[PDB]
Amino acid sequence: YALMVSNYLNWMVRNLADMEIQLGAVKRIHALLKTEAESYEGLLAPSLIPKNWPGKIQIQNLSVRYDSSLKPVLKHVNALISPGQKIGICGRTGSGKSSFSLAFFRMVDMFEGRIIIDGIDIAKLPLHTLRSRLSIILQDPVLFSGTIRFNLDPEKKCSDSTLWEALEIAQLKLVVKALPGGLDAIITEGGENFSQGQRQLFCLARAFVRKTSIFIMDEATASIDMATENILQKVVMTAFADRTVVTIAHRVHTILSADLVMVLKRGAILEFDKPETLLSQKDSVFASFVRA
Repeated sequence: YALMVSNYLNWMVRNLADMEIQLGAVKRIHALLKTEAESYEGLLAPSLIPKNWPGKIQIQNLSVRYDSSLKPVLKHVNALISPGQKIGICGRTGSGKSSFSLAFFRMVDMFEGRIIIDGIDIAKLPLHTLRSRLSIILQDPVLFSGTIRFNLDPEKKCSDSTLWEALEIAQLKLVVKALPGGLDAIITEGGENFSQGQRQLFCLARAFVRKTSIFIMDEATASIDMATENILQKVVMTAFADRTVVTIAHRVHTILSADLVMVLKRGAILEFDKPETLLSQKDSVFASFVRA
């Protein structure tokens, strides 16, 4: 045993050093486990929520942040939106107009204000129910690996025949029917087998599949060429007629046809009226946006 002690000592010390090096990994795992979690329960009673959900949206003294210790990107935002009408949001880059779209999904700190949608505040509502009944499209098209069934309706809540017309709206049915897999064509990582505009049109049909009236179009036209942008916009307007379209757009020429245009400067609503009367004024900032 005394002969074996000399081996056992260095075995113990080397394995102890390796053990502490490897326990650093589980320390990092628990440190990432200590990240705070958003509440998904919802203060509103699940049975009190109606079976179907939206297009009217009421905004009362909204002001949102990203952190508690941060300057508010929006300051005392207050606006009423009629059901079914089309809203074109514009503002200078750096005025925090992008957070206005995220305010409807409770992804920003609503430290004051209240978003009343069809008589129901979103803050009381669960996050899953809120984010399951609102449509939204961002700058870049994020396509996930799998079939067009998985990209368009991953939960398989809608039938395939319901998916066919949804794909028809995006004008990609020629490509998808021409694809070797039929509708079972495999999208690669990020949709590298499609062009950029094609991926964005995929995202549009993906948003149509949920079939809600509130359709938020957060600067989808910015990354897409104008020729595809025009046919995309007209098929959006036809596909979402009864649907309420709140369009956050970086360029005002797209939202020239909206019912109302909101102009944001440093988190404040300068102008809330129709584009015709707004463009009538020479000193209006939206007129400067259109001219420049």
